[PDB]
Amino acid sequence: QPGGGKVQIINKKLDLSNVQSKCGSKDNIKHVTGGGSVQIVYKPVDLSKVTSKCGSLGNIHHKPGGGQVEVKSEKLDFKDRVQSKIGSLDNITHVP
Amino acid sequence: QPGGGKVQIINKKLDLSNVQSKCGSKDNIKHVTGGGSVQIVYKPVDLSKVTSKCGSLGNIHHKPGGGQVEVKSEKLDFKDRVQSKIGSLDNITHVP
Amino acid sequence: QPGGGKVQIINKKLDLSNVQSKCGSKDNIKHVTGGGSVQIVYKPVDLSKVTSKCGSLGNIHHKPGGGQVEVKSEKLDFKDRVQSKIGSLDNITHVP
Repeated sequence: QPGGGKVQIINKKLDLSNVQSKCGSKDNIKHVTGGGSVQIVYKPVDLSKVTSKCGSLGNIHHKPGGGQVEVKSEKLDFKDRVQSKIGSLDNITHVP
Repeated sequence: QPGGGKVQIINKKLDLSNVQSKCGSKDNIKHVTGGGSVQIVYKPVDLSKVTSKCGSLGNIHHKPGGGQVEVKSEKLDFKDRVQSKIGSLDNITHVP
Repeated sequence: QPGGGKVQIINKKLDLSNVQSKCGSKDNIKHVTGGGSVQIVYKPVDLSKVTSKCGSLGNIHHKPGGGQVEVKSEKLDFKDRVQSKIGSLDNITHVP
């Protein structure tokens, strides 16, 4: 079985592949962005505990402040070029 | 069985593939954006506990502040070009 | 069985494929956006517990603030070009 001439031109920007075989796993692929991404996570956890045993205690003013997560983005320019220029492509096979 | 000439031109921007075989898994593919994405997660968890045993306690002013997650985006320009230019493509097979 | 000349021109922007075989899984594909996406999740969880044993306690003012998740988007321009230009394509097969 003689082979034939194979020509492959591959031009990808993002090629994310997962090949598994009997692999127990969690979440696979997530948060894929071709351009520009902005991700903000805001999970303040509060465990401020006030305990009072036998006795008295005054007033409680539990007033924490909040975060100020601010993002500016002005005059952004992300220009990508994954190209391939070929003047001439020949693929000739001779199997007499 | 002689082979034939194969020519492949592949131009993808996002190629996300998962191949599994007997793999127990969770969520597979999520949050795929070709352009630009903005993702904001806001989960403040509060466990502020006030406990009072045998005795007195004054007033309670439980007034926490809230977060200010702000995002600006002005004059954004994401220009991608995954191209392939070929002047001439020939694929000739001779199997006499 | 001699083969024939095959020519393939593939131009995709988003190619999301899942191939499984006896794989127990959860949610597969979700939140796929060709252009630009804005995703906001707002789950503040509150467990503020006030406990009072044998005794007295004053007034309770449980007034937390709310978040201000704000997003601006002005003059956005996402221009993609996944193209393929071929001047001439020939596929000739000779099996005498």
